[PDB]
Amino acid sequence: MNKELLQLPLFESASRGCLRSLSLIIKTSFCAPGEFLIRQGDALQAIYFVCSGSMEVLKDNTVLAILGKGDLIGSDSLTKEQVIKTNANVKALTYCDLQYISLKGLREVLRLYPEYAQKFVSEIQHDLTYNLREG
Repeated sequence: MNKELLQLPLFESASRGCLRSLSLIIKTSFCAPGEFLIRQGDALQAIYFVCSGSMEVLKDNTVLAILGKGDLIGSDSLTKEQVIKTNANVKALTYCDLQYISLKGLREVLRLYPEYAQKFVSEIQHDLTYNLREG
């Protein structure tokens, strides 16, 4: 009993073959305490998942987003696939490990898996923790 990998049901619910697909384009992102991950207007191409630690986006003198372990970063509507840029600033409060991948990378691999893939864009909401919108 513990934090299962199904944080991303797309692959965890796929044959290791898909995970091998994602792995073909798997990306790893890490943040440190007070570490700045994004700066207002940054380009959003990948989505990240936090497994442990603490992070938040700072804007308007206040944290525009407050998330912790298991949280998710990125806007929803992965089916609309559009240009999105974080208008706020991202700063990891406490050392946290984050896993991310290029939306193009995940969809290609999943492309190999059309049923689970087409479902991925819609299945994401099952994990969507924090929706980051542009501007």
